[PDB]
Amino acid sequence: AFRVLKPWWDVFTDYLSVAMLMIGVFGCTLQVMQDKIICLPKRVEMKGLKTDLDLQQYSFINQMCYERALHWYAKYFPYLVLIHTLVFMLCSNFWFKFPGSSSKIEHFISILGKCFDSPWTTRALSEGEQAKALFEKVKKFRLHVEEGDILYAMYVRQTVLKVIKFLIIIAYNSALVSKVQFTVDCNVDIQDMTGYKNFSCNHTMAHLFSKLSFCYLCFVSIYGLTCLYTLYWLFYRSLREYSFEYVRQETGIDDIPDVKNDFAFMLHMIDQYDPLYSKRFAVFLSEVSENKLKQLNL
Amino acid sequence: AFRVLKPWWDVFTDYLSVAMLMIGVFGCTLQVMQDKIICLPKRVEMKGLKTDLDLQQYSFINQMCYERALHWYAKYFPYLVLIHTLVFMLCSNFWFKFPGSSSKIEHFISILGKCFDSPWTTRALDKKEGEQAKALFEKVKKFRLHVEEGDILYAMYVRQTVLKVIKFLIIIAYNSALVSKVQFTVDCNVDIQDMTGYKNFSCNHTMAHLFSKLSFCYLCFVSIYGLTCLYTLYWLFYRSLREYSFEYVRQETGIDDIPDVKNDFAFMLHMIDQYDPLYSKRFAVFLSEVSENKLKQLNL
Amino acid sequence: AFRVLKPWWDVFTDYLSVAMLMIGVFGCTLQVMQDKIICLPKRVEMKGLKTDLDLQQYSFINQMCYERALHWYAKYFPYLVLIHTLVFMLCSNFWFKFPGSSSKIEHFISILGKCFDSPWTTRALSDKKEGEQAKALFEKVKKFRLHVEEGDILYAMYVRQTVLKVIKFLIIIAYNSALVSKVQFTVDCNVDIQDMTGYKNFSCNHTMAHLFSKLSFCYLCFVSIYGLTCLYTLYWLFYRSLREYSFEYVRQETGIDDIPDVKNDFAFMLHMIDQYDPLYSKRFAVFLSEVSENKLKQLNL
Amino acid sequence: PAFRVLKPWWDVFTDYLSVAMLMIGVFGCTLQVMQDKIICLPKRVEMKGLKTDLDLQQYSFINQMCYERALHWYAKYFPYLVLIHTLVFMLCSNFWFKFPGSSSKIEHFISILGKCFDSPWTTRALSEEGEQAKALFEKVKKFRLHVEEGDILYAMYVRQTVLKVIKFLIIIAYNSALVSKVQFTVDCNVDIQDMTGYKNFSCNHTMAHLFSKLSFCYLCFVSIYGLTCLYTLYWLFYRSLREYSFEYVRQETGIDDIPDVKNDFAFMLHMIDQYDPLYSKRFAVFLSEVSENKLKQLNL
Amino acid sequence: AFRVLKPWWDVFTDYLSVAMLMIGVFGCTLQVMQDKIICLPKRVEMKGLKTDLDLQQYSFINQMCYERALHWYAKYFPYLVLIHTLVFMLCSNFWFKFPGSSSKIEHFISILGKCFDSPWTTRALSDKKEGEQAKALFEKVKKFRLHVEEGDILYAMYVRQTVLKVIKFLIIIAYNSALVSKVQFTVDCNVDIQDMTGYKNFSCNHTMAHLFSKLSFCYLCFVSIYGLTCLYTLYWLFYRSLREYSFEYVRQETGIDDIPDVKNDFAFMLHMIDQYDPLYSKRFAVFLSEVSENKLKQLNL
Amino acid sequence: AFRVLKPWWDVFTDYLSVAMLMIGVFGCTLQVMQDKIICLPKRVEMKGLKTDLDLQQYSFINQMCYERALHWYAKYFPYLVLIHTLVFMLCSNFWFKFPGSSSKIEHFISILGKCFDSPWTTRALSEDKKEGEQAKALFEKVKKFRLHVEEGDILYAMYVRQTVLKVIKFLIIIAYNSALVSKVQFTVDCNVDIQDMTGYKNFSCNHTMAHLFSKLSFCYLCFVSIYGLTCLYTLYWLFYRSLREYSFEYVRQETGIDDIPDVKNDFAFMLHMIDQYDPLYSKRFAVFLSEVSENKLKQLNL
Repeated sequence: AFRVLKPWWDVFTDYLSVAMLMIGVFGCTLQVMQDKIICLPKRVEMKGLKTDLDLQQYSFINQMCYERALHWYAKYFPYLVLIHTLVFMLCSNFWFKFPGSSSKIEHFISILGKCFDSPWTTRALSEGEQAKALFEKVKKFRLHVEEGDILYAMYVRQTVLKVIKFLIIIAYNSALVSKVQFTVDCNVDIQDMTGYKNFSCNHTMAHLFSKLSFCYLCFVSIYGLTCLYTLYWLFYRSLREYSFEYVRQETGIDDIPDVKNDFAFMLHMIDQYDPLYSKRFAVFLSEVSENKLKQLNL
Repeated sequence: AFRVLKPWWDVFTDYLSVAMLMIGVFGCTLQVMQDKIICLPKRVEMKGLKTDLDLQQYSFINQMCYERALHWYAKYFPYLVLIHTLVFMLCSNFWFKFPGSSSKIEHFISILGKCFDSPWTTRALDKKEGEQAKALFEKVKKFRLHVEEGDILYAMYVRQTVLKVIKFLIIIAYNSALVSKVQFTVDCNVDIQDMTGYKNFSCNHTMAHLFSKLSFCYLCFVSIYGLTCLYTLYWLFYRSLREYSFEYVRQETGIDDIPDVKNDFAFMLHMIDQYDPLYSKRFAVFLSEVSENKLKQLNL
Repeated sequence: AFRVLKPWWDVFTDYLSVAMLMIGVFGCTLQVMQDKIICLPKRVEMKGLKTDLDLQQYSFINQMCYERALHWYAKYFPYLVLIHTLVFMLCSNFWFKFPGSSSKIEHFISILGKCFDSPWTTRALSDKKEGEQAKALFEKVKKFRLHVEEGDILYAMYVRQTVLKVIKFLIIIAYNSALVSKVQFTVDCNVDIQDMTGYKNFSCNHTMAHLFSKLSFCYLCFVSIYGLTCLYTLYWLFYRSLREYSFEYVRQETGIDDIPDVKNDFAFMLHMIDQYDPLYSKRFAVFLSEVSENKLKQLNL
Repeated sequence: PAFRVLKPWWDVFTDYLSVAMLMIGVFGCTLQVMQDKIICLPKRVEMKGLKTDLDLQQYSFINQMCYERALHWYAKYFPYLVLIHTLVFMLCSNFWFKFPGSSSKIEHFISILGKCFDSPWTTRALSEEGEQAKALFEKVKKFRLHVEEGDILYAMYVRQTVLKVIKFLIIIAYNSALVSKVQFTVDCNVDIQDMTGYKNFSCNHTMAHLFSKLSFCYLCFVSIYGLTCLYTLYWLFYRSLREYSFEYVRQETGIDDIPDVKNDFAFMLHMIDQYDPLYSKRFAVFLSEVSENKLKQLNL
Repeated sequence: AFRVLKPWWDVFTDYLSVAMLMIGVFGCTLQVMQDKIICLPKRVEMKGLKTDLDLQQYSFINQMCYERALHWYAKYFPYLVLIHTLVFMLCSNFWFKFPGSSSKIEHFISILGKCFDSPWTTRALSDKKEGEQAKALFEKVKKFRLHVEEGDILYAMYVRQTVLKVIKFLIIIAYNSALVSKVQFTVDCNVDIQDMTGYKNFSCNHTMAHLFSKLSFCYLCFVSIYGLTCLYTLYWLFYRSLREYSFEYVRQETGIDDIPDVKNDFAFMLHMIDQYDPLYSKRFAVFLSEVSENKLKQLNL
Repeated sequence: AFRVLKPWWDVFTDYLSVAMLMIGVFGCTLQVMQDKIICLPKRVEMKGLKTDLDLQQYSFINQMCYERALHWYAKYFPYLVLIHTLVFMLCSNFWFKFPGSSSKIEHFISILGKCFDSPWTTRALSEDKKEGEQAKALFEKVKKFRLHVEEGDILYAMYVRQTVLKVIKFLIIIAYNSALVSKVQFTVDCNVDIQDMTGYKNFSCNHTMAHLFSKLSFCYLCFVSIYGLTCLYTLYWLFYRSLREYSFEYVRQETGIDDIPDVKNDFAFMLHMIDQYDPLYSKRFAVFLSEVSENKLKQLNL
């Protein structure tokens, strides 16, 4: 369960996150494969040129120039992708779970389920003890939940954190992508034990990392666009008070009150999945149905 | 139960997509498990030639000519086929998982599945059956009232099919365009003279002859896929889908008072009647108030 | 499940297909695992010859001759087997997953399964629910017979698929027997790479020659058996009017001499289900007599 | 499953032997392509070493040539024959479950026996309803009309063991005949002189002394299998299978009115009594008219 | 189910056999990885010595001396251990399978269990449902007393299997003591390959010569312990007269001097079972006297 | 099931045994993976020395010195660790699976579990026919068990035997492990007589995985040391409380029923073991041991 509070901008984000994870794991796999750098000593019929270097001196040169000339971005790109995917997924999961605010969600889901299976909605639009108990417990839930600010402000905090993390990711990926290069000009001072001073190196997974970087940049661009749209949606209509106006006109009940804060936010969240549970809640919220039920009882 | 709303074209295209995925992954896995390019210098009884090159200079030349001589298509073909296969998969399944387009579909399928085991159909042409049938009538009436004005369950289908058609066209375009560039032996002209001593090289691409065959197979499969998509698009345009005609049904049933439904209900009725051209008649039975009149007359 | 509507051949050939697939993949296990063609230059007590070649020139020569000398059949043998096995598996399954050709299958299977367990079957030859149960199954039989007794849509596809399978069997035998003799162990390689290696003519050995030849012979045997089974089926479909069925012997045995003789698609499916168990036909024909309707209405009232 | 009751001791013994043969064959195949098969050196028809002056690929060429030009076909393709024959034994031992003729009758028989296996009427009548007992009876009477008409479910079990026995005989024949050709040191005389420089070679087959012991173990296993097959063939012949005699039941029961059946049902009774000797006694009680008449009289 | 019938030595020998299997498989899995032989030619400031041999002549020498210089015991140590361990496993739990050997044990276990908790035993030692239960107990007691008296089918097999285990012990310890000194580190390989390598005498080192040695000792030790247990079993099967049972102490303790002596298979089974628990014997003996039947008949009325 | 009958000192050792097993397998795998001894010849601007040895000469030298230069501890430490851990596990899991002394265990567990939660227990300690009948049956089961168990001494000798065996094993382990721990060193000197085969007589060798073993060795000792202490404590517990006899003193005073007897022998030892887990199961059992309870149930039957 728990999928009812999932607007269209919450499964798309999960798909984007899993795609980013796939990109990162592919990058790490390619990192572990291949021989990485390859360096040769620069000198500054067509017979070959004899460098006269042992088999271990090549390994020494390659290892020294792999951590002396390559830019720090070209060596730790998949790791950064993995870290950012991890933090995005954790931020997505942290809001809902919050070990200490989940019960308010499970009990609310149970309330929605019970109000969904009630067949009295049809009669109201135009076993009594069970309904009375349901009304009493719904009143208890209202009085218990309608007070605090714990389901709106922290959602905004999550979204703002996501947007700022995005802005930073775009910021430093845009600049540090022209430094992923194929051929580099390693220049070290190992002259008394190798014999050569200037070496030219050829990083292998350069173009592939450039393509992966472009793909990752586009995927984030879409993710940040989604999060920015959500934040703007939360900050141009002020979804803190819910006005039950159309329900009153299209239902006939004239005693429909308006709820405020967290319950209003949860109603706002629900309507994206199906704009019909508010119908059941409005029908169940009237005090005249219980009056008629007890009048019939007597 | 979603397979009912899946005509033959949308199982044939699904099998085509699966085959595309398998060929693409085969190519991708074969690419790595191979020695790739191999280059040698050019000298522009028999006795061998002494090049006097080290063991690392060979690797240097190989991995330099790999990215300085080979065409971009010959290197990233499995990746392209994987990407396009993934788009094709998440281009036809998107019309189901979009929020706001799922509740109507599940309600429709529930009503259709339920409106099959009703004795009234047999009797048309005991307390439980009457109340259950009345509940079915009320549910159908309210659902019809629901899906009558907001007609977003059909434009998405045409849009996605058009997207598939245009993607197919471009796929064919630049696969036929750049399929003759996958050659076996190539010439590499890189300027590394003070490092290795040779300026001109001749290279062989190990997987050049296999990639051509896989490209041809992919071209054939995508051509068949595009032909199916064009047929579906044509079927979606040769007569209005936002209306239905219970012409012969009313004539052969003698209940000629049922109105002709339109918009989303009509379109899904067109889609479903292809799978089984009988269910529509069942719906007719549970769209006439005359059945309710018979029920009330029998009760009263 | 969907196993009753399958004669012996349709459960025999199936095994062959999977067997074929195994051979296919088996080849693919080695075609990329074992070391491929090995080539040496040719110069046309005992002391060896110094060719004076590096270790990369050897790889160059090997993978150039591998594609400039070997026949196109010796390299792609497993892939053709895999493709043909897959397409046979597809053709044999173009029977249950084609909208417009599966509704009748499921209807008939469900009706047969529910009718075989009906008590009226054993009561005919010597309650409350059974009344309307038998009634409803009777209208279901009536509507089914009025439904699937006009067009042979589902009998015109079995013939099509079997004919295509026979044609493909012929093609496979033809071209596979044509080129089975070109898989050779030792070959000659005449490529003009002298400015880069110094040697013009090479002699090569293809590592997987005998193994491919033996696998090819096994594949030919399997395909021949497959084609013989398909030929038997084709002969089975044309030696009488398969589109008509007569309820004569059942009437003689039982005594209810009023069940009509069906034709077309339902007759075809009844023949198929008869090729598996000669008991279903009678158990269903007993629900086709007007006298049975009279007995049912007398019992109910 | 529900078909596990048709397994005498020898059938399960043969299954265990066959899985053991498969294990040996897969072990042999695993060792086949994991080592270097052959090692060949040229022959030259103070102590110092002698230099061949051969490259590192001419050794591979020589090894690969002499491996398929000097080794007997038995030493190379040994494990595959073991796998083929184990697979064929597995197939032959089960070619009477999948045939439609035998598949239907076995299922019907097991269903009838299972239905009779949970009938409290038998326990009540022996130790100390209606339609279920009555209906089960009518099935039995017609059951011994469909089954006792020909040799279908019994002819297979006698026509397959003969094939198994003959296949065992031929296996022993050409496996003992060609076990002395697995040599360790062999000679190779190939005419490759203008390419390598040496004409005569001496070769060692690394996996020679192990294939001999594997062959001996395989011969022992197949010999035990063949002894089992001969035992079951003799058991199928020393006394008639087409007839079953209800002899001891008459003395141990006293209800001397049960007739004796023949043919496929007789063979099935033979096998089931070879199984746990408790199904026959339970099933025989549904053949006496006395119990049915008593039940009818009591009910009416 | 049948574990209650297993005395201590059965589980002890089972654990020992499992340990033998463990060490054998450990030896085999160490051999598969690192087992090899290193051979060098012999020449019967400081500088190194040049042998002037390629990388293939070393492999030739190694794999020739590996089978012309190593004793067959060192080559295959763990395979024999595995074979013998499997033989011991099959020898154990052998008499449980060849005969029926399922009813004769399970029924006895069930009767002993339901005789253990019979309230009549407690009533005597200090409705109709109890009467019929006791009658059933007595009648099946007599039924098995008469039925099983046919020979020795659950007794001779035990002696046969113990004897076979003892003989396996004797032979195994014999030839493992005989050959344990044939495993060495350094060996001399005198093979005649002179025109192909140039060297006639070689000295070779075996990798796991000091390992297979130590393991062997451990293995031997385990076997030794095994044998002792088996010997004890033979002492138990040879000293006590298991073919007859004598109900002596019950007569003096209870005073009801009418219980007859049981013999043969039931005597042996009681001798075996009383080891697990010396209380089931008296519970079984209670239901063997005619006075108990007389009391049962009197109470039934 | 087998949880209540396990004091804390029998679960601390359970954790320690698995810790030792994992350390041993870690050592074994790190041994099988990495390279063994590496040896070089000795010569008993700078320029390198050319030994002039082939690639198989070096393998021969390494393989011979690995066995002619290394002390047997540095060679086979981890298998000793594994053997001793397995022996400890066998010792600790002995009396649960020894025929002739295991049936009593589940009999006692079942009886105690049955009488732990019964309405009659609550009713009797406060001051239907089915409940009375089941209580009566449980009374007979307890009465027969008392005579079934309260006569032998087999479940007490085995416990002390296994504990003393574990203690002596711990002593031996610490003894020789401490003795042979300074012989696991890094650089060793190899002196083999091969002059006609390789050309060099004296070699110097380095054992690759030496220091690591030493580290592991110390860890092992610590665990064993702790293990020993635990065993010692248990060995002290058995020999100072007089575990043979059990007194129902506290139960009588806090319940008032002055007819519960003092049990001895095997049953007393089992009660001593169980009350070390939670000291109220004894009360629930003692409820089902009073003739007063039998008389009360007999009266309530009427």
